[PDB]
Amino acid sequence: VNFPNIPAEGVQFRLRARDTGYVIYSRTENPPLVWQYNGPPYDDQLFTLIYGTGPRKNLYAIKSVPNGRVLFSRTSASPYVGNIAGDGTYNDNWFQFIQDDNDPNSFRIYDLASDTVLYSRTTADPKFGNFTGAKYDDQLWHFELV
Amino acid sequence: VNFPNIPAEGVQFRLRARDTGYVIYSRTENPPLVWQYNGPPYDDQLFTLIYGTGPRKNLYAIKSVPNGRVLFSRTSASPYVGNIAGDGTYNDNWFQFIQDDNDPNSFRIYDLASDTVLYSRTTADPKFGNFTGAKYDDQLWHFELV
Ligand SMILES: CC(=O)N[C@@H]1[C@@H](O[C@@H]2O[C@H](CO)[C@H](O)[C@H](O)[C@H]2O)[C@@H](O)[C@@H](CO)O[C@@H]1O
Ligand SMILES: CC(=O)N[C@@H]1[C@@H](O[C@@H]2O[C@H](CO)[C@H](O)[C@H](O)[C@H]2O)[C@@H](O)[C@@H](CO)O[C@@H]1O
Ligand SMILES: CC(=O)N[C@@H]1[C@@H](O[C@@H]2O[C@H](CO)[C@H](O)[C@H](O)[C@H]2O)[C@@H](O)[C@@H](CO)O[C@@H]1O
Ligand SMILES: CC(=O)N[C@@H]1[C@@H](O[C@@H]2O[C@H](CO)[C@H](O)[C@H](O)[C@H]2O)[C@@H](O)[C@@H](CO)O[C@@H]1O
Repeated sequence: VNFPNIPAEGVQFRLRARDTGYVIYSRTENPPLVWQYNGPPYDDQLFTLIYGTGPRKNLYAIKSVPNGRVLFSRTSASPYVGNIAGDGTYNDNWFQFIQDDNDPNSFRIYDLASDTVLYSRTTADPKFGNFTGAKYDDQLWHFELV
Repeated sequence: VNFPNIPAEGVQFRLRARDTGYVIYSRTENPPLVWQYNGPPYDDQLFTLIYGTGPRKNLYAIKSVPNGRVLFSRTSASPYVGNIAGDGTYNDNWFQFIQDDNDPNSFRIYDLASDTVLYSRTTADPKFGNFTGAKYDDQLWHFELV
């Protein structure tokens, strides 16, 4: 089931992991360019959605506020999660927000092109990334409105 | 996770529900045109897949062998599950086969356009149709190669 409370198109938000409490950031310099972060609020943690239409209905591009790049999540090449210019030129720029089966207030950030979800954990490296496999709680996110 | 054993493009199969053992048929006259059936093998139960590319990567159109029409699954008008000519002209002609998280040998027939899955049951009317909601066993299918 698609997450029923997706931010209106163009509205700004942070993406905060339910369990770790870390947020996603997206910047243009100093790798990792897209990763999780535990610390103060900065602009590179702010995103907006472009709503998919036609074949991309129910998918969304996740655009960085300060730099305008959109997120990607892929299994083809490192870095697996990153950013790129444009408004969703590539199929791996398109995400589905899938509500959790048990917790109605959290969702997985799912990528149809790569069949992956994003995760945030405090255990093994890489502590942030994408994953094709079983459902774990570390894959659960909130939209944090600003 | 996408079902790991999806039939190769053009390969013929029946879609059989894991639990009911019923199959999907797709005919050109007499509503319901697409429904479930318990009985001998007949040609309007035979399908092939058209593989999606680009924005339809990991999606598939389900095409009738005898009549060439593809399935659709929608929530906007009746019938909700039906068929239409072409090779997947419309967005709701495109399906994802999502492996069950508990039973790796079955999958859901998921529609991205309508956020629904197909089900087959012996309980309440309508006994076949589409559904947006919790994961249930009557939503689980097999590819039955012929
Ligand atoms: C101080 C420092 O090196 N922190 C690292 C992070 O870098 C910070 O990330 C935030 C994200 O909003 C912002 O871009 C800051 O300018 C930047 O210094 C980051 O690189 C992480 C990666 O795991 O490590 C430290 O936390
Ligand atoms: C054509 C090419 O090699 N471009 C590289 C980029 O690769 C594209 O990245 C997008 C991201 O949405 C998508 O994965 C495409 O399939 C892929 O070809 C990219 O990797 C950048 C830096 O990440 O380098 C090249 O520009
Ligand atoms: C088996 C294994 O280590 N696989 C790696 C992934 O780890 C899994 O990640 C999920 C994320 O939801 C969860 O934390 C599991 O417990 C863990 O096994 C992951 O690190 C990816 C990153 O690319 O690599 C392997 O697939
Ligand atoms: C109340 C009702 O009609 N719910 C339907 C669902 O029924 C569930 O079925 C599963 C087995 O699949 C199990 O027996 C549950 O106890 C039962 O509630 C189910 O048929 C779905 C369709 O997948 O929708 C119905 O509404």
